[PDB]
Amino acid sequence: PRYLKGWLEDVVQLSLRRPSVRASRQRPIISLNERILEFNKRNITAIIATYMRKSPWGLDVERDPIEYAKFMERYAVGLSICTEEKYANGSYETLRKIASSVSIPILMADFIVKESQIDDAYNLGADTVPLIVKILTERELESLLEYARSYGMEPIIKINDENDLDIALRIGARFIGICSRDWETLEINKENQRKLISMIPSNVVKVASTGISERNEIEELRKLGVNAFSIISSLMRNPEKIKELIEG
Repeated sequence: PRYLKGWLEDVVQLSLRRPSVRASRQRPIISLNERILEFNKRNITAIIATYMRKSPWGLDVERDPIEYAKFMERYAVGLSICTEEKYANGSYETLRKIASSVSIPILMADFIVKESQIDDAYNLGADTVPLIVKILTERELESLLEYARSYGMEPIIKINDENDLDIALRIGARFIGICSRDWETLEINKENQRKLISMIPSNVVKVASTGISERNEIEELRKLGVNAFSIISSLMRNPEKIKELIEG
């Protein structure tokens, strides 16, 4: 991985040591980026709902992952499930159980740093993984993009700045996540996020990560060409906020 300090240093070292699983995939791959494009055509607001016990940008919530998942299956364009252990208290088993219970696309939200983690995602029933430009060398990044693709997965490439973006385009990303949050300094910059978005080809499927609380925020970003929205904390706390976000 890249030259890292902070908690990112430690979580990348943790991820390197993640034991791989032996499990058989049940479901077929349900493409997340494709369902986004389907939601755009149908003119339904495409919201990616996240399940995450713990974060550094909010408070821990303990809730039933199955009741959450089944509720979101009615509204969300896809489901992100944090599987990172130390800082999110997430789990491979929770992923497997949610995947087995719902028929919407599933993102395995983790720090993907090695091939076997993509093996894990696949074997547990996830449809895609994120790849984080900040964290991986351009070489690692290209390699894991191809490796995921060999399974029929299209990873979402997560960018934060002009350099991340350029590199994402350079490796040929078709599915980009634009984060407003700097992860080391934790600071949200929406002006930066909008600039990044304006600089991405119209045919890349673009996901804006949540400085997103309002419908008219969604709408402004829809106008700017954003395809889907990732909204983590507020849906973990108040799952019903999602319907008010898809509808008036």
